[PDB]
Amino acid sequence: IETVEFRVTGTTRRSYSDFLQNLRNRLSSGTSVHDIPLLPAQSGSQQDLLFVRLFDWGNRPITLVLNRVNAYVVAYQAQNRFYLLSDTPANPQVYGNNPHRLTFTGSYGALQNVAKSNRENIDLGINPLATAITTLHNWSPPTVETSVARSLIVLIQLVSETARFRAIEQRVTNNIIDQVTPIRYDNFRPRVGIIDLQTNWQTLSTEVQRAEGGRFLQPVKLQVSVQQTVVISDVEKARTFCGLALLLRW
Amino acid sequence: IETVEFRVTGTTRRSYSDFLQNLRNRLSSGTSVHDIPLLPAQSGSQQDLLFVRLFDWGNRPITLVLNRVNAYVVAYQAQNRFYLLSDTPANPQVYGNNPHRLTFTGSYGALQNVAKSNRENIDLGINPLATAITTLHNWSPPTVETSVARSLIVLIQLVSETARFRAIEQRVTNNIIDQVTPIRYDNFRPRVGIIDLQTNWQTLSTEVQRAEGGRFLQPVKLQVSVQQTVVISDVEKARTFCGLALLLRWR
Repeated sequence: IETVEFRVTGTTRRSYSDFLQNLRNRLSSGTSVHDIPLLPAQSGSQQDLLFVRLFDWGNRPITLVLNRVNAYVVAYQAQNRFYLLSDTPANPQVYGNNPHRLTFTGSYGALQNVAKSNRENIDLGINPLATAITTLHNWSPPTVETSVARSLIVLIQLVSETARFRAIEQRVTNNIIDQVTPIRYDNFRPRVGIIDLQTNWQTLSTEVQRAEGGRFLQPVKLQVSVQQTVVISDVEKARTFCGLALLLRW
Repeated sequence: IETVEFRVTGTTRRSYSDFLQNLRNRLSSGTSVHDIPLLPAQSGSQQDLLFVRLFDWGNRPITLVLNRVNAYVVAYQAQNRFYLLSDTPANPQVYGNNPHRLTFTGSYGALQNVAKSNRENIDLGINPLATAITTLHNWSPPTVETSVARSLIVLIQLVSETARFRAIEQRVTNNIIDQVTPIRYDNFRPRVGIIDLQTNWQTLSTEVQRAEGGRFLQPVKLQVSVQQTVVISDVEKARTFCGLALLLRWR
């Protein structure tokens, strides 16, 4: 299992983008379809994992565990214990003999319920990222899980979702104000567009792989406002407009 | 004149983005408004200018002259002669004694008329960028101006418009496929959305400067397609969604 590292200290637009590119490279199978990296196939019951070690402002680390098949978070390590989402397959070889099982899955529906907060109302940026790392670093049972789910909402979006979509990466990059010194870090919240993009990752991935002449057999509608939807009908649009950056293998 | 360079050979997402960021840093007045650089006020001096030297696949260069006030092209140099847009004031100290004046301005209306092509129908990417450089490198009057206007449409969008809008930069970097060997360079054509963004740069710039508690006095409607729209109502959305990256100083 490989490890990709990211440190909040000194973060620039460039350093965040370099992190995500390194992450995509190591998540990827090394083959590409329509110029977008293809994630590995799930092979039998074999677990194909990747570590992402993140350091907060005080140089305190946690380690996310990602499934390379879908680029998604399945567990994290904090202070020499692993914490698993409820649906994460057991792996004592990696997680130890007695990791802590959280009571929730990694779906946004579940995370938001446990966090008691919709992700439309959760700030995303480098400061939230650092806070999420610190919160996971310090949390231990028997404390209520609220802040764990909240922190994972932040982390999953700033690691997995930005790896999947350069359009989401760009929102982050647009808020790393590195043309000034000291660097300033602003926040945004995802709205209807980003949320619908996240939900459509599998659909978009499949359509790219099934495309004939680069054209989608089933064009994908994406919300741009509460009232309106645009249609993604080809690989060029998926790559250019959505910044689709990793493909879930179909 | 202060010069910022870019070469197509070996282009990666990182090298293109580094170029644009260095460009923004030199264009900027240094003043920051809601974490977006404010462009300078016009001084009437050479301090207002910036050179952008661009190299094609054979390292043949042309130098764009930008006005720092608006981050826009006013002239270019090719093979030791300057070429001025029709509205660009003469300046022997910068442009030499015998520059050639083109018959059109830099407005998209004028450029598209001369090019005989709307920019919705013009490929953008690293290969178009290289071709535009080569075309300007080799062109001289009295051949017709068609290809000069076409090439300027490409270069203005890939230098000025991407400097102004990180959302446009994103389109470009999403099409630099630098994780394969050899690096591949894909093309896109700007959507109704991209064109409307370009059209609204001054409006967005002004709304950012006049905003109260970050809220726009006049929300800005933008096309995302022919049939669909969004509304930008605050500075954070302008910075985050539009990637507004330089502000035209108001006003």
